[PDB]
Amino acid sequence: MEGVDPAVEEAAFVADDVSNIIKESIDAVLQNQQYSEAKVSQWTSSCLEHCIKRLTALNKPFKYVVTCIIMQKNGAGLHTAASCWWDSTTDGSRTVRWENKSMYCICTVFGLAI
Amino acid sequence: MEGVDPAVEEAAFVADDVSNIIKESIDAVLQNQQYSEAKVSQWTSSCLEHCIKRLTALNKPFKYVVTCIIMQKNGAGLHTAASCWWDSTTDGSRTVRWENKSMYCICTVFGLAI
Repeated sequence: MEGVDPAVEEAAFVADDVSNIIKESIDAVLQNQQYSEAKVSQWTSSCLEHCIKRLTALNKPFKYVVTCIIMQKNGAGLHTAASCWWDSTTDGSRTVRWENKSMYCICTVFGLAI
Repeated sequence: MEGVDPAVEEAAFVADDVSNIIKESIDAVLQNQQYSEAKVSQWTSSCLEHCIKRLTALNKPFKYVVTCIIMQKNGAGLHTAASCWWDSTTDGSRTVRWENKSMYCICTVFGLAI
């Protein structure tokens, strides 16, 4: 009763504004062409440019970061770590996990308040 | 003519001040105890706290971020992506890759100029 695994297991709860841009971008940055390993990483890189470029067009918020991590297969181990200093202004961090069949792609948009 | 693989293949070229703190921290955050899978990720998390806490003691620079990614084994696939908005003040990004025998641990310190 599955067949396909499309955004079946999304992560975090990003705002509507950023959630749509980032996701719509993956939809295009990943569906634009066929599954290419050379693109398996470049994909998300283009999304980052297609996420940042869009956020600038919308200009809201102002200061925002766009990072993502590619999860090759399911058996592969992936773990990131990050401890930031003090900065209430630059606080957002909204991660999302995209999935299709097996390969997973996580992308987090950091909505920093100026 | 190898035997061991300790920081054999370091990444980037972080400043002396941050390079020592971060590395000295891994040395402790990873050598403090025995190799534990439960700690394989918590390790770098403690380093992040032992990196951030130190940077505060040194208070230089001021605004700094501390993130890291764990590379389980060598066959496992790991890829991160991040596109940030405009901000010349918050620009540093210095990554380092630690290695011992097989498991790799990357940690990047973001030295932001206030």
